[PDB]
Amino acid sequence: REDLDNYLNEMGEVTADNIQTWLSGRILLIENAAQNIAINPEPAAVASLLEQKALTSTFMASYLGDATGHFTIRPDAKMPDGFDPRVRPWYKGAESSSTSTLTEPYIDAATGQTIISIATAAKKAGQSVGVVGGDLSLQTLINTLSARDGMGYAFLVSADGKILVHPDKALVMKSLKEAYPQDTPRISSDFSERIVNFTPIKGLPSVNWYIGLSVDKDK
Ligand SMILES: CC(C)[C@H](N)C(=O)O
Ligand SMILES: [Cl-]
Ligand code: NA
Repeated sequence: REDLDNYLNEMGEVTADNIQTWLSGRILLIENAAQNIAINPEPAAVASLLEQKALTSTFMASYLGDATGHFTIRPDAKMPDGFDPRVRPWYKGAESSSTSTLTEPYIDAATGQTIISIATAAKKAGQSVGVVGGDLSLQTLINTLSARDGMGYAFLVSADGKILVHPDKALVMKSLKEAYPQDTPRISSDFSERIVNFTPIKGLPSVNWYIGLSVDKDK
């Protein structure tokens, strides 16, 4: 059973790695967008950047919000009345960070679907010209996880125990206590008890997140 715990520790690391790497490609595009927007933040120039295929193919949309509440999104969408970019999680998140950040799941203003955002402040000579973001669907994150690995299921949880991505969408943004109340596994311990183990995801900007592996205790 030390042998099981090896395998779960080592699958946990291969999944924590494959996912850190999948995200960091995405993070770099958003950072490049913010860097590019900062070159020339005229709205025509911003729009041209957010329209390019590397962005429109990678994300559901990408956008710029600023402190006077200017907003550009591609693909373009009618936003609900008294939408304000500055109250959105991606904005507040990037505004309270000196690097790029990832949101926890929230409700898209654009599609009304459950999404996460990668966001970063666009800075020209120290000064801020706004916050750039890119949206990934909860289903996209469920798919990437399911594609990227053993003998049970992988899920994504914050250090505070908030379930972020779970193939059981009913559990998304439940805590571990609220999701597993009978016997509540702690992220404090490498292993729990259906044996669940937590690997920290190494080298994400701003966030302390884990891969949970959940298995039926067998094979
Ligand atoms: C639409 C976009 C700006 C972002 N997903 C939001 O919900 O605020
Ligand atoms: Cl526009
Ligand atoms: Na590598």
